[PDB]
Amino acid sequence: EILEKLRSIVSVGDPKKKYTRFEKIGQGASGTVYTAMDVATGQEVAIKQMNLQQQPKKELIINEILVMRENKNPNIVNYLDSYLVGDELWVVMEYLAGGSLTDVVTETCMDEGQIAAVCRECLQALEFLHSNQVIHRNIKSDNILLGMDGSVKLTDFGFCAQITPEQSKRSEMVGTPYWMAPEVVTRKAYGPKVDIWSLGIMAIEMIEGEPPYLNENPLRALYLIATNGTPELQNPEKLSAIFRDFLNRCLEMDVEKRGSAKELLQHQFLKIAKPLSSLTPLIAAAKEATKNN
Ligand SMILES: N[C@H]1CC[C@@H](CNc2nccc(Nc3ncc(C(F)(F)F)s3)n2)CC1
Repeated sequence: EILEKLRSIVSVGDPKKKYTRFEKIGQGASGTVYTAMDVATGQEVAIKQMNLQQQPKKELIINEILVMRENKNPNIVNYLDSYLVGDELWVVMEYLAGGSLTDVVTETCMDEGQIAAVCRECLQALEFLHSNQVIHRNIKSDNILLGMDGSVKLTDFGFCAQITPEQSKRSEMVGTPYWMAPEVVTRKAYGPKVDIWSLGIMAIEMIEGEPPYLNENPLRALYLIATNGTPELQNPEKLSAIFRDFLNRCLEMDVEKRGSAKELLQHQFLKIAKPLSSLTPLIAAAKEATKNN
């Protein structure tokens, strides 16, 4: 009964009377996400509703709230408040008009300057997290929110881990299979660089529309990742050399030679980054492609 700690993180108050105009904007294993309007202040918010009985390891919910409230940053979605209502936890965040990077990678073609800009913002987030001793462990396009202002933010801290000088490596087989690093899949001690791998896979998503092996089942993908290591592109000759080089540093098998986020922020590939405004057309196009979907 560590549900003691959770009940005292949470604010008290009528959540269904503090906020109105609930429209579902998203869903996940994590839960359903709604937009809503604060009765007071008028401010529109994003609220995630998470069934508790679905999550057996309730330290992960606690850990999730704490990591968001203690590691605020422009490239991380902004925690406002939390509330327990019945057998359901509500997490309130700042709403940003925009979309997931998943809508853009599946519905559009990004150029290298657009890709370089997303990567840079993501690496900025990870360098911040990694220096504050936090591994995300679930990097993927579905967990990147793009703002109509041009913003790029990380979300979904439900799988994240805190490390220490003493316990500097983790050992949980955690993540989404197609984005998981080999050292995770093969049950070795792993550190912050598993996020770098995952970002590399997200770069493939932006190039090819999908992570490697997506047409395979999750379990098979796991086998493939462990046996193949560094995945191959469908059409590698389509990319510039600096881009290819960035990918090779992200998707290095040798953890020690794989880029940290600090290193990677200095790579040449990010120097072709367009301005963030260049992303808003992508967002516009994704909304149009999913008018029905
Ligand atoms: N998995 C990521 C976060 C959830 C999000 C739901 N879809 C969405 N669609 C339009 C706009 C929008 N704006 C948001 N602002 C803040 C938000 C969060 F809840 F994450 F804090 S979502 N979100 C999808 C991508």
